[PDB]
Amino acid sequence: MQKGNFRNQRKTVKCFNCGKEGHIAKNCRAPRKKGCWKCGKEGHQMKDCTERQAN
Ligand SMILES: [Zn+2]
Ligand SMILES: [Zn+2]
Repeated sequence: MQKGNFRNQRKTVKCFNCGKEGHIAKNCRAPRKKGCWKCGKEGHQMKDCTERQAN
């Protein structure tokens, strides 16, 4: 597998989203905000932003 996950997933590390040691933000089962600050779409992100120049 890719260089990143080795011990299942959970455990160790720390969640920089909630601040709970054991999991990561990417493994945060409790999302929030993460609202496109480009279009304002409080759901999708730039990686999922089909918008380029507003249009
Ligand atoms: Zn979390
Ligand atoms: Zn967007």
